[PDB]
Amino acid sequence: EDPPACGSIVPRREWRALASECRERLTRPVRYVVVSHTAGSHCDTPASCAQQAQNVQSYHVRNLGWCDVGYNFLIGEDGLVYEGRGWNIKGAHAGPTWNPISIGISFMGNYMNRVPPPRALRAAQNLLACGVALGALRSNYEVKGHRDVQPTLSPGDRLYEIIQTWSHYRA
Amino acid sequence: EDPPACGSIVPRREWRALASECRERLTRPVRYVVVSHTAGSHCDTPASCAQQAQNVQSYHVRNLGWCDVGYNFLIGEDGLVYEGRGWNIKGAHAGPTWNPISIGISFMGNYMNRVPPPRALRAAQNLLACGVALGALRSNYEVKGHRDVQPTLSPGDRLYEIIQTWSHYRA
Amino acid sequence: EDPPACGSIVPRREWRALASECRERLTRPVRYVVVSHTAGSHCDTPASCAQQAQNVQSYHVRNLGWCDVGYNFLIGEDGLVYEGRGWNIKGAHAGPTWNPISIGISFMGNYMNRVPPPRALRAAQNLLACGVALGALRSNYEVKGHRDVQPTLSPGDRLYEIIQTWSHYRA
Amino acid sequence: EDPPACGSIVPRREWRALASECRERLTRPVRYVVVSHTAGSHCDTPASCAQQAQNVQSYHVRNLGWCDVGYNFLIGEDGLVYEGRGWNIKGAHAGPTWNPISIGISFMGNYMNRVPPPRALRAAQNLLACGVALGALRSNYEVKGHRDVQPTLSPGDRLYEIIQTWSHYRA
Ligand SMILES: CC(=O)N[C@@H]1[C@@H](O)[C@H](O[C@@H]2O[C@H](CO)[C@@H](O[C@@H]3O[C@H](CO)[C@@H](O)[C@H](O)[C@H]3NC(C)=O)[C@H](O)[C@H]2NC(C)=O)[C@@H](CO)O[C@H]1O
Repeated sequence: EDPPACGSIVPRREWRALASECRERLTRPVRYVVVSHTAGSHCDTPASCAQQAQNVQSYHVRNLGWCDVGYNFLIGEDGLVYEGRGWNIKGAHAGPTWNPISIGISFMGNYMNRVPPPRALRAAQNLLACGVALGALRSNYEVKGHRDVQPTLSPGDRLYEIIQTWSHYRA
Repeated sequence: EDPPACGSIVPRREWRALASECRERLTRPVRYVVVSHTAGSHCDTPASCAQQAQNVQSYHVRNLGWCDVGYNFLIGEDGLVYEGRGWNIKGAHAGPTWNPISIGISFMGNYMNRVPPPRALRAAQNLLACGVALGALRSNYEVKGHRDVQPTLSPGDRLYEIIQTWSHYRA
Repeated sequence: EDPPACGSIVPRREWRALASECRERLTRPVRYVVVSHTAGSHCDTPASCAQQAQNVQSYHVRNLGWCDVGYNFLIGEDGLVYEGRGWNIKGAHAGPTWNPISIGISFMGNYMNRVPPPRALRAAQNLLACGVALGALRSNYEVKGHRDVQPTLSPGDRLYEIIQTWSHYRA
Repeated sequence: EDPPACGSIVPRREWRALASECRERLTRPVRYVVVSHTAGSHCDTPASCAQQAQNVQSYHVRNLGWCDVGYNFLIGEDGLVYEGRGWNIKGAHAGPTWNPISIGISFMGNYMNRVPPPRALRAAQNLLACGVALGALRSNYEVKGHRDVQPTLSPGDRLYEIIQTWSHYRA
């Protein structure tokens, strides 16, 4: 297996995820990381956030027909990172141009009129940091916002502002 | 001189901790980690676990007259690591012959008849990987139960038999 | 993909190896590889080398009471590789710290004053490429000399000199 | 349980040992003694031997990151006995199974080709009677050679040849 490490990720089974059915693999090492917000309900507790990860994947699978939840990872306001498709399966979160080359991470909540908690922001930079040590993320990765790659109000005005402060951020 | 990738930790200020007055330092890199429990109330949300961290620091400072919360780090059932004395300052968890040469991390609860949740064990484990990365812990660090070094039930029968299965455990 | 394409290993039965009794397992992909030497005599032909794998095993099972020969794999100077405990079973070749997290491979002979023949060094390097192909070793695994983790002269001055050269050597 | 001032053992401070960090205890009376050699360069003076004792500890502590030199006592060709981990701390000389139930004395030098001088042999035997008088060793203790418990050339051929004759040896 993988003795409980990296960025404290809540595994798929722990948030009661329907089994993935995706097979498109992503080209390690990855250059881009796109940050989006789900624009759904936000939660703060491990209990409420697992239920939300479940709810997001369910909308992507039962309704949109996708092979699994779109994002490679979801960040809850509880400060935990939720495993979506992982570092190896091409996501689906920023269109055909970016899905095969960037890793998508999504903040659960609407951040148009709100900001995620520091802990959520920590879990997120931390998550990327742990990407690098695995080979999934190339040490000198670039971070784009959803707006920057596709006409979307995502990840929200207030969260978008913060994303720009980040070091690895490109234009 | 390696200061990158590693874990997220709720910092002192975020859990509204009274300032530390401790000043004696540990010698890097530390060889031992001693795991304990607080035999106190458990908490399963970021807000409830901050209150709890606070109640532990409180009792150690206001009642036992220590310079700060006794432990170097505490773990919450919410899956987050709470900062205590940190990697560099000598804790006050395991007696006078062990405090000078070890990091003491304590799970917040009474583990005698319950096990902490996977997210807790996961956080505790990343934390240790981090200490190694930062160079605060020897690469071949050794994990010990509180009871292995002091006469006590800490960290509780259940959590005790769990940590015995840890890669770094050495009776 | 690229169908396996590795493995010219003389199996247990081919060298007559007493049945193994060991049951404890390694978890793949393994990260470390420890190179040792038998310090005993060498062999330079198939029945000759097959004779030693049997002696070496006899010494570990009969004289020390172990469940099987210590190494995961032995390297004869006939240029063949001999199945030891293999890729999945915990060896006994480099102490309680490294045995559970490494594959021990030992050159049959004593390389303090001499080197193993090119054939032998190829058999060894090729064996490792194989381990990676099978997912039994981390693509970025590390090669340590026995003396780098245990107090011994193993694997002999000259051979130690050679492995320090290997791509995956990390002292 | 009488005196005496048995054994003229050179204390750690006198050969300038680095502070030990070991804390695991041996339970007295210890039933076994394991004889090894350091397989290295030898010394025939109180001056060079104190130096060799230093080197050996340096290897175990700086290269191998151990809590102290591995043996409980070291015997020099100068006819003296250097304190290692002493009678009460569990050594790191012959593996997980024998370390907790034995005392490991080691002769400084390589004895595959030479026998150690009578005064080294005298130091060793007296060391052992001493352990019995203090009650650290059972009066009926058994002497095993290093190669009899772990795969190794240690204690070297000629010396292995000698300890096999000893009153307290046991197959
Ligand atoms: C994975 C997923 O389904 N995510 C959904 C979120 O993307 C969605 O946020 C809203 O997405 C829509 C686009 O699908 C954004 O709308 C577009 O905005 C542009 C201008 O920026 C406009 O020109 C488009 O016409 C408009 N299209 C639509 C349908 O509105 C919208 O601005 C995003 N709003 C926010 C707050 O992110 C949320 C909305 O609840 O649902 C997710 O499932």
